[PDB]
Amino acid sequence: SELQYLGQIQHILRCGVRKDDRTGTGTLSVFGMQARYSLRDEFPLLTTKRVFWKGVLEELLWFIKGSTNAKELSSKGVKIWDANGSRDFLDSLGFSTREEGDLGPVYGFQWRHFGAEYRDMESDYSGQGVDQLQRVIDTIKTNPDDRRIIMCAWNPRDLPLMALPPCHALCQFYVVNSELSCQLYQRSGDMGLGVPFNIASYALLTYMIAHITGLKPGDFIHTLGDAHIYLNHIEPLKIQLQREPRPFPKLRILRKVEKIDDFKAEDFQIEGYNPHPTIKMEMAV
Amino acid sequence: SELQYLGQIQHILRCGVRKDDRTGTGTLSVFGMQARYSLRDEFPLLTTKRVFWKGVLEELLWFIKGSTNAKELSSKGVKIWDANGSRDFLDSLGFSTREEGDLGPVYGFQWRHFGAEYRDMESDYSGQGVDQLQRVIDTIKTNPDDRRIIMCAWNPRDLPLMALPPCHALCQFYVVNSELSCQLYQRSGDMGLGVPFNIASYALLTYMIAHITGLKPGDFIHTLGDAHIYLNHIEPLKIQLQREPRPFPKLRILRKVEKIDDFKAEDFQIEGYNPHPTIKMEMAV
Ligand SMILES: Nc1nc(O)c2c(Cc3ccc(C(=O)N[C@@H](CCC(=O)O)C(=O)O)cc3)c[nH]c2n1
Ligand SMILES: Nc1nc(O)c2c(Cc3ccc(C(=O)N[C@@H](CCC(=O)O)C(=O)O)cc3)c[nH]c2n1
Ligand SMILES: O=c1ccn([C@H]2C[C@H](O)[C@@H](COP(=O)(O)O)O2)c(=O)[nH]1
Ligand SMILES: O=c1ccn([C@H]2C[C@H](O)[C@@H](COP(=O)(O)O)O2)c(=O)[nH]1
Repeated sequence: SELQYLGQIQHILRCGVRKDDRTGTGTLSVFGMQARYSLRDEFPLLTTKRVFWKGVLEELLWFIKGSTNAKELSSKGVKIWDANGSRDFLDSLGFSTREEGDLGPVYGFQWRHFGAEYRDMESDYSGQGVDQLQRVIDTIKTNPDDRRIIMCAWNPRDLPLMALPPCHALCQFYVVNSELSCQLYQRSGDMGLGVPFNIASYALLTYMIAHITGLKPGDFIHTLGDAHIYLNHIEPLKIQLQREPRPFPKLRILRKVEKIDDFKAEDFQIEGYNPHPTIKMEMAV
Repeated sequence: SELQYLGQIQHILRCGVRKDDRTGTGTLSVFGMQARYSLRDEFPLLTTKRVFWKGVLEELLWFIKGSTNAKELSSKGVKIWDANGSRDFLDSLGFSTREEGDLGPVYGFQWRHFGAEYRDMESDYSGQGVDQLQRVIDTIKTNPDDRRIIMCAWNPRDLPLMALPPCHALCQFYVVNSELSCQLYQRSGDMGLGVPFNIASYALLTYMIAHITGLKPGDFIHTLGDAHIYLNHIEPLKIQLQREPRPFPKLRILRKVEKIDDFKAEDFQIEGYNPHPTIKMEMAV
């Protein structure tokens, strides 16, 4: 339920410790958290504040396509990766010869081409690397009892080439009683911005795979490493914490899709989403 | 084979007529020309001057992508369409409300969405209009004897909205004895600047389609309408006419590609290209 996220917010504000970070703003940090969100007949889209649903959907399709180019996501009206792909950010990391928008071997590259040699965002990687996403789907179809259905985005070899190392670094799938469940290990959680995106993102991915594999969505287990609240998010989150949460919406898939690459943005519809007003929170770059 | 291009240059300088034009610089003009460039075991990339092959390749991928945004091609390091997409140029055509880089319904829009109503360069046109490029490839696969395999970019209805109406306006494909040939009708030919680009551009496109349909490249027939030499190109072309042509290079495709949209710039490799020094020639805007 949504009260778990609000309970995590309240715990960090009350029991978190001051901690510096890569950005300039400090954080209130707590290490080690877990929450369980039901995917059964509902979709975990937060109601205590309006969540950018098109950003969640377009970013996930952008992941599935294997793209590491922020221009392709920004052309869909979703600018969440424009900052980490800007010219100044890439220059601050030493990527002086890299084209703007090239985030490096990140989520999209590691999901579909783990092990391939990364050249640039415009290179052809077809046939190179491990296709973790498809092997996950095939293992679910052929062996639901397998305890190794894992898609890992943390590539220690490719870390120096990434503009931002993967925050949701590893996820595992689990099948029992015709239910598909998903657990995600998030090494770093921006509780105000990224965490609501990531919870809705991997719930959507579980809905996609369950739709293809003929399973029913079960639980989404959100495991956090450094769950932190930025200082410039303390007052906005204190406002969100005073809002009464409303029932979760529902996710309807409008057509029968066979391959995860065939999913289009027009195939999904969120029903019954009545959130509180949107709360603007700045990104720490 | 290259001697045909040089013969046309020499023919325009010797028998061309003085003619004004839309730009400021005059021209030496000749109406009605034809040349045949063999694509068998060679690629017609001119040797009497170094041709910007990266510009030729990136522009075609930009055409296939259906883009009409000069900014998207310019971000690849190819500024050949930046002039006709500038703010001052669009204002001189009355396009005071157009965004910069929006060339209007041009090659990329007409190849993939012929008949759709053009909004702007960033609008989604997927599913709208006639996909001439794909219908060409499908017709070749299913009926090579068809005499209607044509991709036409000249749309009289969309002409007032174009920053520059298509110069290579119509192309036709032809299959016999498992050989794919292509003819281009170019209504207007900048013999010094655009024509060497256009010849290599449509030769590369024929290599792409033959690779997709499993055919061998045959001939490229270059038909010119208003073949003109700009005044500020007379001395540069007189220098090029003194250089001995060298054997054509070869074009190798590095992987088996199934759909023409999957082609990336890394999949192509020019081998044996030993051109004469580069000859700078200004563009007439
Ligand atoms: N410190 C930090 N925190 C993050 O959450 C991220 C992300 C992922 C992400 C997730 C959401 C947003 C975001 O700006 N969301 C907006 C939606 C509207 C918008 O895109 O402007 C919001 O809810 O206020 C931006 C980035 C990528 N990089 C991040 N760096
Ligand atoms: N008068 C006129 N002539 C043209 O050739 C065009 C074009 C297509 C085109 C083709 C090639 C170039 C061009 O600058 N080519 C250069 C490459 C190096 C460069 O970027 O200057 C060359 O081969 O010398 C520029 C524009 C678009 N608009 C044009 N208008
Ligand atoms: O999907 C994402 C992307 C980014 N972040 C946040 C977590 C951090 O606040 C910041 C990245 O900082 P590093 O931990 O890499 O220093 O981005 C997320 O929570 N989820
Ligand atoms: O692929 C191309 C694009 C442009 N041009 C040149 C021909 C003309 O010199 C100019 C277009 O001007 P108008 O013909 O519309 O005046 O561009 C070419 O030769 N090939």
